[PDB]
Amino acid sequence: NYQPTPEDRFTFGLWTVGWQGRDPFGDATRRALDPVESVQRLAELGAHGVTFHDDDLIPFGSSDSEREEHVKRFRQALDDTGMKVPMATTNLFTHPVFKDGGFTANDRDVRRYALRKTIRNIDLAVELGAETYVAWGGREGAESGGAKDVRDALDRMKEAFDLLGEYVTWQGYDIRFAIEPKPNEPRGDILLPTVGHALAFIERLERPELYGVNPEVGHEQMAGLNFPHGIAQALWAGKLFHIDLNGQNGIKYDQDLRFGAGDLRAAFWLVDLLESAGYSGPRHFDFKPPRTEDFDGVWASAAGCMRNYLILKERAAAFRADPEVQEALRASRLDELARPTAADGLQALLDDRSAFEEFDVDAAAARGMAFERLDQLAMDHLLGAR
Amino acid sequence: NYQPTPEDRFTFGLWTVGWQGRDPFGDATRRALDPVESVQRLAELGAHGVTFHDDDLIPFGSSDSEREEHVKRFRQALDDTGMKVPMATTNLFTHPVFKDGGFTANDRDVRRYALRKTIRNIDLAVELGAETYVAWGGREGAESGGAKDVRDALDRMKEAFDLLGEYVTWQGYDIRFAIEPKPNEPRGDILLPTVGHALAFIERLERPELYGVNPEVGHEQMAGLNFPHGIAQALWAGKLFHIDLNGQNGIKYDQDLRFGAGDLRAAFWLVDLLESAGYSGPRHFDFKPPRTEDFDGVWASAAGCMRNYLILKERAAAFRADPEVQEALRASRLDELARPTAADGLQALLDDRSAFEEFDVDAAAARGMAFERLDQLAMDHLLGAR
Amino acid sequence: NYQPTPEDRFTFGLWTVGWQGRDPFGDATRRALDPVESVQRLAELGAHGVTFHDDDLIPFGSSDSEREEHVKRFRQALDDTGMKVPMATTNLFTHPVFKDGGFTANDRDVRRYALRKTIRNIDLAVELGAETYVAWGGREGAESGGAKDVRDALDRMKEAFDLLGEYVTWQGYDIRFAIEPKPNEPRGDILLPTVGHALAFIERLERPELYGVNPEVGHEQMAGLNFPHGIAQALWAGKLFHIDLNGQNGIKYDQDLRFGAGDLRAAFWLVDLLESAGYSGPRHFDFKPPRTEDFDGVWASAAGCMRNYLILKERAAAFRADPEVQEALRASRLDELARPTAADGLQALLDDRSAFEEFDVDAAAARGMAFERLDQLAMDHLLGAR
Amino acid sequence: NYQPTPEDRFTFGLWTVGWQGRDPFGDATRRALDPVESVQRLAELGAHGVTFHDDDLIPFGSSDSEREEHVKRFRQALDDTGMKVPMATTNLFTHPVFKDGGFTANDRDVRRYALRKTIRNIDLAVELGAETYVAWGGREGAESGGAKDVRDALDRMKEAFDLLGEYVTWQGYDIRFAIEPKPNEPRGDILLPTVGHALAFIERLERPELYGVNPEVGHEQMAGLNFPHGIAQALWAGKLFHIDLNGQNGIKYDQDLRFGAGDLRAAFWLVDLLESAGYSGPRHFDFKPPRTEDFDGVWASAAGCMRNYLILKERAAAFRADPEVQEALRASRLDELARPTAADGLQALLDDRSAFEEFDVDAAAARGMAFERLDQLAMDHLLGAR
Ligand SMILES: [Mn+2]
Ligand SMILES: [Mn+2]
Ligand SMILES: [Mn+2]
Ligand SMILES: [Mn+2]
Ligand SMILES: [Mn+2]
Ligand SMILES: [Mn+2]
Ligand SMILES: [Mn+2]
Ligand SMILES: [Mn+2]
Repeated sequence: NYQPTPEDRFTFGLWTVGWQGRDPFGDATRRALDPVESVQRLAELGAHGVTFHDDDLIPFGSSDSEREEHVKRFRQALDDTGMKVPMATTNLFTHPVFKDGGFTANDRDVRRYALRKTIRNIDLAVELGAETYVAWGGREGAESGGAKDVRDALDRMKEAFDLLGEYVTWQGYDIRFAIEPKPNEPRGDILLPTVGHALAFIERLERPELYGVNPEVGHEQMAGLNFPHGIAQALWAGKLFHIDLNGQNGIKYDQDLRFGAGDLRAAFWLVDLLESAGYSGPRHFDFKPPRTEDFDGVWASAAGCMRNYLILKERAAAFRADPEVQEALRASRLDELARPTAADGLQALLDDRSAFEEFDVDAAAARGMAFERLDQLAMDHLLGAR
Repeated sequence: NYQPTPEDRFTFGLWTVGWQGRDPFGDATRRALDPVESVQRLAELGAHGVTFHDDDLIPFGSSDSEREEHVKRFRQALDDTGMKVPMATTNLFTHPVFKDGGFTANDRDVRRYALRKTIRNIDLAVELGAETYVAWGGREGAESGGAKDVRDALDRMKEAFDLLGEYVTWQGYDIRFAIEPKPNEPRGDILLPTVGHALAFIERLERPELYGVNPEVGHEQMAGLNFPHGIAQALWAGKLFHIDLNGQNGIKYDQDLRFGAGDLRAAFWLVDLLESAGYSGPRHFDFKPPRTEDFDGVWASAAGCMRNYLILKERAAAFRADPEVQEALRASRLDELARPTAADGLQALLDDRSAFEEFDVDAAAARGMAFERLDQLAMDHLLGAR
Repeated sequence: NYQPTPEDRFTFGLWTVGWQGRDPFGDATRRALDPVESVQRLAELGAHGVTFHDDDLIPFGSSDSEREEHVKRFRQALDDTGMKVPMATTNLFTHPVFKDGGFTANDRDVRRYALRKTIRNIDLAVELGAETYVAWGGREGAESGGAKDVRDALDRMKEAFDLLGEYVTWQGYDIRFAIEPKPNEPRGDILLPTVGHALAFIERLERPELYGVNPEVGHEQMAGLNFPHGIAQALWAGKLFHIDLNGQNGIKYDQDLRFGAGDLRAAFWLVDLLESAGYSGPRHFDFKPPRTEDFDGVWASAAGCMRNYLILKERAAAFRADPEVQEALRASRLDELARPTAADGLQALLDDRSAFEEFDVDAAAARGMAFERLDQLAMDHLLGAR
Repeated sequence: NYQPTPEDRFTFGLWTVGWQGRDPFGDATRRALDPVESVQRLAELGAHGVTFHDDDLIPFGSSDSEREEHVKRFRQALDDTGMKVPMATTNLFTHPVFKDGGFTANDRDVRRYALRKTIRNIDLAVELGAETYVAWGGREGAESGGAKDVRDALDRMKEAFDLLGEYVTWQGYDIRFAIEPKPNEPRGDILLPTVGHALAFIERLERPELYGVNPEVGHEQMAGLNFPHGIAQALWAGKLFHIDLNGQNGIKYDQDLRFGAGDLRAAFWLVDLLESAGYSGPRHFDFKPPRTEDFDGVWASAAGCMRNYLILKERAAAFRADPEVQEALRASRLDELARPTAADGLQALLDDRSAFEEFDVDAAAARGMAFERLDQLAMDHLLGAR
């Protein structure tokens, strides 16, 4: 039995199991979910928490009076279930006003509005106890080369994130930003298309310590990149503030399959890296139950996300704890990889004849890496076949 | 006539027109070129310069006595032709000893050797007057998840680049490093797979000011990314120390077509961005004349790289100088994009009712971006159809 | 001036210039277009004709009384403008009932309904003078392996197309079917994903002569395939009954850019092949004016489709008519490619010693193909740079 | 223990466990294997058979005297081990003479030589008891549009295959052809890029019954296609004469990982389809032990191919035999998919009011497909987690 508990820190976005099934070629196949029904259903399945866009919780252009009701109802369901809200985000993509972006709209008045909408939701996020605010610049980019000067757009992107960091430090809020990269869709190309682009951009912000990345499995796999490798770079930089778990079958539209579906082997190595690095953040699922399913299928899909995480975890632990795997890791010299190349300095390296002149290149070349035996042990553990 | 001159700063790698045509399924279709013949042939076509891997100039495991001869012969041809050497690089991929990498080989003795080989070639690079040293970590990565701990590998990557920066500052050399990203091939995944990953990594080096990126058109297009957008981010960060120009038909093996072939529209926007940013570095071609061609085809292919750059340049200039394009850029509000969102500060933004409360979202939403008319003007200029 | 006349046979679907701009992450940015208005506007721009899905013309769940009002209004606009209707299609993707397909829905009663919906629209198509009925099995496929037995689905696919061919021969209708391949979106994988799969399936139908393909530029490029190559195979097989022209930037979601946008080179070679094969069918545009645009941008986008076709046509003709190109085609032995390999028969081939034992493989190997000089001439012509 | 017996019909080409590790950017990492040794080692691991290119067995430009020495030694090893040779193929890609193709070389004398080379090896294939001759047109295609008229090339392709079918029927040989599709590499685009294109082409051959497809996992996945779907279409058409099993991580260069590696889910559904269709052909592995490995890694990699097939086979059987899965297949109406849509005929369909006018579209639309519960059961079985 791989039932999830409140300590496993599994979370879901109101727009994940609430997805109505509208796609580029098809109408809604499910009615809208009450955020309160989702909180209750997720608690029953063993979720720890939910996340939201402003617009998922508060219908766009709500009065301040209605706004309160929606929040108080949500608050009640959280108090009843003990469900947490670790992360919130702004919808800067749905409303037609954002057709050219939020923070990097060519229209300056739209950029100003985008910021006012985000700040309003940061206040709410903090009242609900969220420690991470996500920015997904889903409309930040172009279909055509002349439509967007990317250097001016990155200036506007920087200006926006710095203004938000300023707001957060002036209010003394205890909340950090996580930028969520995506290479394309709904735009022909999106700015900060990958984990790398987003990490590089953060290093140019007034207050870089307030910002990290929220990488999504599917987003990196849409550019054909190794999601585990990107996560490893985000950890190496100390910038993995959040994660979005889902499935994707390689390079095509953003599928948002339940976690474990799509690239199962990458899902294995992902969980192996998160567990072995001791990532303490929430295990957030940003997935869409396919539009073929009714509400029973929606909850089965959500339950599968958590099950597949727990099954993969157990197999990754078994893999790492197996003495035959540890011997195989030494045979492949993963231990030598973890050792400094030249802790003796550069002078000692320049003087060491074993490092160049008297290096036996042919003897080193002939040493097998034994990576195939190691990978078959990983396969045997993943499949439970030893 | 779009003949190239010595001021256009066109350069070529000895391994570009020297490619013998060996591919994964096929033997060499051309004999090896004498580096001296390539220098002479490139000068005739109007090239400004050549670049080299250590191994292109000095056959692997040459005596110091032979090493000199090869260098003196090369030096003579450069002096005769007045051809420059603006960039040099190390071959850390061909020899079987590098089958698991150079700087991030699991084997510590291979990492030490990789560094000694690179340092030796930095000395030569400086003697030949190169101001940029390129690292292409072509063997840095894995085919399988357990073979490479990416965090340990990035530590070894950092250690290597810091040791090289230390060497360069201790010798008082006037040379900068450019890291060349690639997503895959010859490895299943390569570390620092994109411009973004490489920019982020540089920000963690002891001496970040000594390092930039050498992005390649084909490399970013192999991950399905917008090469112009990546170049714009590299410029915004002040990190475009070099560039590799070639062609690629989307997501597949590294084709290295002559510049202008593959994604012609991206080539147009690339030249438009390089020219309008006033990039002053060399226009370096890293391409492979297809293996179908003899030496006449090789030199036609090289000449085409330079021709296509000059033709694209002229069309991009005409595009930017055309009053109808300038009016179309204002209609699409590219000028508003270049204006600060809130130079009035955050307090003024929080107080401005036109930025939220009294913002007419529906009136802003209804404004067409007029991006299609702008893009058809760009198309008309590229095609010379106005 | 690259003006479009009636002889150009340019066509557009109601759903193209009428796309409201709803995508998976955003609401409509434009109000709906009255089909009559679209007919009148497309006539103004120099279109020869329009195409429609049943549901574009007749709102889903219309009374027969309303049905006739919409058809009579449409009929009037066609009469007034002299616009033709060469092609019609069924919407078997939008309504939630089709979430698992039309012809290959797991639910037998949905398959039966899909057929009754299609047959009703075939009657209308013929009344309006259409000679081609298009089937786009957009919902035929799966997100998961257990959901769809592909052999059973192809039996149901075959059954459906044979029943439709039976109906058409019973009514003596003067109308042929064109199957429109697509690899994915909105399904994870779609059945008959390419031109090849659709051609192969047709050869197993009761009446193969009634069926061809309707290939779409963007659809083949979403699988990273060469659209000109696929079109050449469809022509070689005498199966190119229709074509859908648009733009796509490699492997990602279905973009539906205006023709000429995306892969400009492939657009050049496409027009070169259609013109030189004398394809006599309509030049149909299935594109979406991006959601950034208002109605002026919509009509500019449509006008650009036709403009870009006529520019490419002129440059391809100049290419083929240039004596230097014809000499270059002989140098690359395109004329030898057009000659039978062994019109002397198998026995003469087996007996010919110049064909094996007396074949100088090294002398043949050394012959350059001169493909690069030929391709630079094609580039010079496309760009108008000779 | 998932041991491989002779009944498993596991096969491997000489070129698989004998790949020396040369790639576009690196030298050989392993010495050549004597074909005899490979036969002896593959028998030890529980292989049933081997396959070969002419050039793997007989070095190019061998005397007839040497030719017989290599064949007699090979023959002896087969006799000693009882290893079968079910399949043979021609090398029409390695030698520089094939730089523009074999059967569709622009040079007519190269096409003639290609045929004479193939026919010579068909004689050998039959002497060694092969029932399948594979054609991989690896050099059939282009890097540029002007280099190859695809209609002329398909005429030459047809001519070649018809001449070979004529030879085979004249000799009364008991041998069928399997065409092996590949989308690209080593050519920019290859002719017959997918299973669909190859099936469609076969239907235009003089003797279609002599020809089927040899689909490769990695080849279809390089175009981002569903390999199980393509295999199902090949079975539906009765054209699956052979199969090549390996691994591939989505859209990039041809990786040739061991079977099970790359897309593990697709490997599961593939084995599920081969087993449940009762495919009786050999399970042939066309893979490359990565160049990181020595000979122990080579044999581990080969053993892993067979192990991973037998694990998947066991999990697919358990999946299909599980009563909860059979109930879930009925809940998802896979049984309704297997029923004729209208065995009552077109007239009864046209007359049935439950099929249109009396069809409750909203009631049909509301029915969940329960595909997610079915897919989680498939996942649980694959992982051995029930
Ligand atoms: Mn997503
Ligand atoms: Mn997300
Ligand atoms: Mn390259
Ligand atoms: Mn390069
Ligand atoms: Mn489309
Ligand atoms: Mn279409
Ligand atoms: Mn292969
Ligand atoms: Mn193969």
